Amino acid sequence: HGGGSGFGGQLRSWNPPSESVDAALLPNFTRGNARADDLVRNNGYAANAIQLHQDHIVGSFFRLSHRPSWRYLGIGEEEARAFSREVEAAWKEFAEDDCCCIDVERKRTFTMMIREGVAMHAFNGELFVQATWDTSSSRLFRTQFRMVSPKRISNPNNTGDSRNCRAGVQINDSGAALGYYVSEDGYPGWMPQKWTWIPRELPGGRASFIHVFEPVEDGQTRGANVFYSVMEQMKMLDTLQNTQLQSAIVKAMYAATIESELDTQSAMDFILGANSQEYAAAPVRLGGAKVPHLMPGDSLNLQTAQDTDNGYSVFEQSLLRYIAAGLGVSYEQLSRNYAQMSYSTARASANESWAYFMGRRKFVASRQASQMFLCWLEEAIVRRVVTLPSKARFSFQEARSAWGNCDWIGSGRMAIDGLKEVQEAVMLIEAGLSTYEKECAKRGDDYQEIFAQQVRETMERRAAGLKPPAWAA
Amino acid sequence: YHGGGSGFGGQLRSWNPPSESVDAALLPNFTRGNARADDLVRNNGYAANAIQLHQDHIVGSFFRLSHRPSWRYLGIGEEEARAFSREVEAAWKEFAEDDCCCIDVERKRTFTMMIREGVAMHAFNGELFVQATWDTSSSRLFRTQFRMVSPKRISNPNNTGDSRNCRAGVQINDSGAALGYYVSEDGYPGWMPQKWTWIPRELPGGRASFIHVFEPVEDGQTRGANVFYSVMEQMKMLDTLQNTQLQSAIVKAMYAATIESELDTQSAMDFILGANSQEQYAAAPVRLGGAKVPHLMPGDSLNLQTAQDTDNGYSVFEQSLLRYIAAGLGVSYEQLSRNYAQMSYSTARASANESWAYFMGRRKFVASRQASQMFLCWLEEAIVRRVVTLPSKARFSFQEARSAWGNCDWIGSGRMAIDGLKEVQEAVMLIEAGLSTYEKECAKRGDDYQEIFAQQVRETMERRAAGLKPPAWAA
Amino acid sequence: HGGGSGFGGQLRSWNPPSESVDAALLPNFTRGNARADDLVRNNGYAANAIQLHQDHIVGSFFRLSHRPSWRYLGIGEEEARAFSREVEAAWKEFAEDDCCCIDVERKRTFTMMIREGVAMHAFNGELFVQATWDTSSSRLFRTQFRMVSPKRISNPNNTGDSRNCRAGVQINDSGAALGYYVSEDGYPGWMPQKWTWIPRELPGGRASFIHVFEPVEDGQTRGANVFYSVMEQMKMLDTLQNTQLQSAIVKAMYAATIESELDTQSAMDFILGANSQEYAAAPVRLGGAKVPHLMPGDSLNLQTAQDTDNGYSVFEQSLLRYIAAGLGVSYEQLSRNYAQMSYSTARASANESWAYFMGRRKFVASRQASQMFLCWLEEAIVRRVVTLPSKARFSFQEARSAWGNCDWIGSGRMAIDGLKEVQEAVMLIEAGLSTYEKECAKRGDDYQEIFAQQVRETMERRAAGLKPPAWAA
Amino acid sequence: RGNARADDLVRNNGYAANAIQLHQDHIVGSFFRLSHRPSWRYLGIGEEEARAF
Amino acid sequence: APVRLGGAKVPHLMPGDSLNLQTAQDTDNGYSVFEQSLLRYIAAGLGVSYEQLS
Amino acid sequence: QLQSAIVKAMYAATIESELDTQSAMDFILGANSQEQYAA
Repeated sequence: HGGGSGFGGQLRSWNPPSESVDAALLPNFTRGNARADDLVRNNGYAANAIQLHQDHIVGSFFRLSHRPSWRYLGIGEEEARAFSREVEAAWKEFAEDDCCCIDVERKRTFTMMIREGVAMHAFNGELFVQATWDTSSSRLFRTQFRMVSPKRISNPNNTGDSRNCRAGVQINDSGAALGYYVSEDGYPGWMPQKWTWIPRELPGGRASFIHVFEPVEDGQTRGANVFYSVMEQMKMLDTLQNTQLQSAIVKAMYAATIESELDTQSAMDFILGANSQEYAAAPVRLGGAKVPHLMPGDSLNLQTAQDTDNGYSVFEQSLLRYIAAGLGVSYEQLSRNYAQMSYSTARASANESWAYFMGRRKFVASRQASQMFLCWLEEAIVRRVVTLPSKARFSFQEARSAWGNCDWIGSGRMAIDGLKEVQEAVMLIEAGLSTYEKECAKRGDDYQEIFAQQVRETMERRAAGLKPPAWAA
Repeated sequence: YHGGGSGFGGQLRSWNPPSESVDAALLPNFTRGNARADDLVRNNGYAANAIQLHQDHIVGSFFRLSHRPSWRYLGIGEEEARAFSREVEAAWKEFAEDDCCCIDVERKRTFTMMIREGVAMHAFNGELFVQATWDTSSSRLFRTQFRMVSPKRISNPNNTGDSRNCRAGVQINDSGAALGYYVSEDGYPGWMPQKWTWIPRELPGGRASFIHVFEPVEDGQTRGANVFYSVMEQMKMLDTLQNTQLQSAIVKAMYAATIESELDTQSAMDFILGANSQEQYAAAPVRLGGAKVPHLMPGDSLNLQTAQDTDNGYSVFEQSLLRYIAAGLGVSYEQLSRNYAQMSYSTARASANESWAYFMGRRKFVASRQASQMFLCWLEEAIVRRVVTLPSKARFSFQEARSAWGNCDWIGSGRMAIDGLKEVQEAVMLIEAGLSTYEKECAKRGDDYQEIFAQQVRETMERRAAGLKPPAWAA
Repeated sequence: HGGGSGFGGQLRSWNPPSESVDAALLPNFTRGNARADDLVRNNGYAANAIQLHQDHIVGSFFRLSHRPSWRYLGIGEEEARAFSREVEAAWKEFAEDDCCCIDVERKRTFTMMIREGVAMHAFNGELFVQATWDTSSSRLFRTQFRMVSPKRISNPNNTGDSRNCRAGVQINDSGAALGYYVSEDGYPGWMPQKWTWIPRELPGGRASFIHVFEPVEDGQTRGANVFYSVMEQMKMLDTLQNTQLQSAIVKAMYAATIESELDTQSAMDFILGANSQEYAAAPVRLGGAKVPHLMPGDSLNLQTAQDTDNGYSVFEQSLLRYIAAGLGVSYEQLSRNYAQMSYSTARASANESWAYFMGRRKFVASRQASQMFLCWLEEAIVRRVVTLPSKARFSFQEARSAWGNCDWIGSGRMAIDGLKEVQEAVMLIEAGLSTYEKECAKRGDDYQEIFAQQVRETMERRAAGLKPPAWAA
Repeated sequence: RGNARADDLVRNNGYAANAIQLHQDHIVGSFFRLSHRPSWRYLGIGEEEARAF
Repeated sequence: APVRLGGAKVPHLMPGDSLNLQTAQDTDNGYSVFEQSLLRYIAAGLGVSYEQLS
Repeated sequence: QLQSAIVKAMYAATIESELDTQSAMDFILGANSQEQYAA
């Protein structure tokens, strides 16, 4: 019933023309992305939200744990874990290279690559990273990952969209992507722009161009930035903030008035002190109380003005509540307002935001990181850097997902209190419901080097002969 | 009774709802309702947030699978049962979360986010369609693939009328059970006309080519309805209140003052405000210095209006409307509104408890059903390919015992802690008092017990090898 | 004294007739059901109430526990236990069949059967389940169930109600039902409908039709939806909500008024900025303060509007309190406001609502489920899929209830605190005041398979050799 | 007429219907179990026989 | 004449006409406190506790 | 009481012009642009 006409007419003329999400996105995709860029780069709340996304979804570090499927290939866990630690060491050496040689621009590190990718997916709808093979043999690995902004992927020569060519994305009959038309920069605008078609998949099976996003319904080719639901409200809120600030300026910049048929200069001289005795009308020295002697006919009135904020703070309250609902981050995080909050309420809000951020990490950062991991692993294996066991039933290409199966550990949820958190972890270990690996992962560490470091610490302490720690015999 | 007829002194005399079946009250403008719901979710913070928590709570980040075949019904020794179960679980784990992204034809989704998409689709349109396709290419070990189909693609071919057994592009028998569907090819851009294709619901071999999942309310309903239907108009008018009140605050805070001179504008601003000194209409900008007391003569006056409060009860009215909206959507009010203030511990527990109960119901009846459907579809291809060794002495083959063989359950992200220490204390008391098993506790935390036991054994072995310390599971 | 006229006349003209509730219900039965459908489909509170009914009466699952009357039939305990175990296994296999072919519509499962029936009885007054024997023998059981809406049960050809034929229900002299006049699908309305007479009881003793509703007094044939005492109030609350929303819209929309004798175009040109240099009148750019120079005879009256919720929220509060009293659910559950809340108070309110929910589950969900179970069990017996003991004193037909005596376990009472409840249950079952069966049932589980699972878990742990759990020797 | 007014109130008033609802749900609740305790001492019958009966 | 309740309505009363919404008056202007005192007196007379009676 | 509220917050605003209803509502509220009483 509610979809037809509404109560008493009401929404008699609200008829959205039901369409596929591509039909609603592509015609204004560039304008929406530009508006999102403007909002993120010129609004405090948007910048704070993007910063929160980067620092919570990923955080300071993005550690890797490689878990190849030994049981699928029947390979013994001993050699499997040996190979796993070998590739872990090699990837650790490659990832944190201070030369920033993992990217062609030589301006970022792998963790910063992940953070930039997730931020780009958030405030633009998706991300694109291409893999290149430089000819410099001085490096062990010749694979470089170069990110490209979604603005740089569009229809060549601004050609109109077709069935198989939408937004410069080559799509087959089934809807899968095959190639992308990417343009170089246009700065400065004097030089013309050209386009290059990059196949999504290189013929040998090694991915060359990885495009990451999540859809809302079938046939979608480009994602939608999260700001779409709240961009209008955010811009109007910014306008309200600026206008209210200017109005307070004005109402506070007219303190009093003097009415007199006398000359203005004489009026200032005989009322507001003045210094005409010695362009700008008259400066007035700031001194004592200076009671004047206004004459029958003239008067001096002190403007009482108006309260600078007549509830506009509550309007911010509601508006950033709506916006925080829009981006899914907790309101108190977005607005940095933590008033009238108890322990349970803050814990609940943090819980919801943490759940959302883990969802984003699994479905944005984890996928991109895994893609680059497989791309690097292909080169590492083919370059004889790491040797696969001879027992391997399947070659690397056939079981590429199984061979390079891995997970990623970001910055853990560091607690509101911690002592309760640490007590929970301790008694969880005592009860046996959880293992050490999950505890370290939740705290953001990996248990294997934790055990190695504890062994080092105990042997060092025994050598120095002070006291065995709480792990002995 | 007395309320049925006319009401209290006339009252609702004109309110005579036209009682028909659900289809007759939904099919006429079903497309318009779906369009309105889609527009609401696309361009409204609250609706997008609501579907966001739907996805994030109904299934969470992961959707683990456990396969519990009914060996007693199959009359098969439990040892072969668990062996085959772990084999199929390993195969399915490899196939599902593979980075090849060849589970889906579009090569852009994974299994868990496919379930998320299905849950959201069933949320803001009341339905979900998954087409299972047998790929011809032999390059892949598993030729099965799943493509999500939007309900907008499901409609009566050529936009004709609806017969007794042909409703909204769905073919039904006399009993009302669906036999097939009419899926329209996507029509972007709006130039080339669409064409329709018949997809039989079940393959002749019993395979489920098409899977339609929705929560019907009363029999004969071939098409579900979105949850938003109860509160669409209220959401839209709340949005209009947002925009209108915001513009009103804009304009009321705009005009700070008014000057009431009978002179020309230029001289008026020069003598009352300032400006002028032009280099060489837009009037004249005024430098924002300080103080700036003007002088007046009779006939002139400078009036600066006080405007009005920007939140003259707006926040609390919005609170009530959002309360009603959340009641309609079935999620807790604070979750939708991000309004956790003034709330004690017990009340927070109660509200979260209600919302979580609703979410688990939704997951059991929506996500689990679709996931089990695709799992059975994949298991058919897996077993017919002899990649998994069926037990030798099975009383029934796979075809006739499809549900029995593929009896499975799904574990999403668990109810994540509100207190931290208290729920783990609860679990400890349970498994020491013998009122529960490790399976239930691990599931409540989104884990399975078997691999946890394996990992604990591995950690014990590793610590013993390193000679560090035996953990709290020894001998 | 109270019933005659009242103080000072007062109710001098309130003389409701005295008749059987059938005489007060049947004449407007269809209109009442129509109003109930309207409210449940368009009012958010009604939908929330129905959802609460669904997920609290039954919840997410409906487990079976078949306890036959072994002592009454004089059967051995062990044989009866084994028979119960096998029929339970068979029924559990049949109920959650992923074929969805438990019902003819192939659209829902047994838990969905119960949910749909409970909701239908809630917002329509009753529920009808039509049992059917299928001809195709491809499956073990040939029994399916349509869930016929009460809207489809009516007098054939809309004939007037007789003594023995009311609302399409055939009633004997004693008042017991004998058959029902079901109607086919009426969509679309072009094709005329026809009515089929279904006997309530099949000659052999199989329940062809199941009509479930709790009566209110003698001779009732159709139930009454719970909205009857409340629906007018809910509809008018909806109207108040919409009207207040529109009024707030209007009051906020008109911000200022321009008062001048000028030409109106020049009026906005000289006052509200305007863009006359470029009929939608004239748009106004949004910028700074924009102080104007209204001439003598002009004004820029800023409307102060009015508070948008001048007590509407508390009036709401009262109305939803009345409504929640009407449908028996807790006010906080229905209205989703949980403020000024204490632990004991929340416990009390949830306690009352839970008592109501267990009552409704026993008298609606449990009855329909039991009839379902007996209908399936008759076919199960006659198909020899389960064998009756030879000791059986009575045939299945004579002792149908005794053989099929069973109870059902819905979603457990999941508590506000739980930990206190957990300690309570622990010291119950160590104090001997209860038993594991009732505790696990209250938590929503069954004790037999939980014991089997604990045995399996300890066997697995012993095999892996980590540690014996807290159930050994 | 008094009874008719009572039914009118109980059928078309939220508070009255609610009150009847709690009457039913609290006075009797969900179940009404029986416990038969025959007066064996007055009957002069064996306690074991009384319990068996 | 019946009037449909169909949302906000703005009329155009000509000069000489006026529609005025009568503000009415509080429905419990201290009546609850008078009840407080009165049933306190009643409970005192009856011998039962006030909170039980009222 | 409820019914009172229905009409207490349903008239909202009034116009005190001396033109015809059509012209007054056009110049003070909006409307017009009719495709072809009900005001």
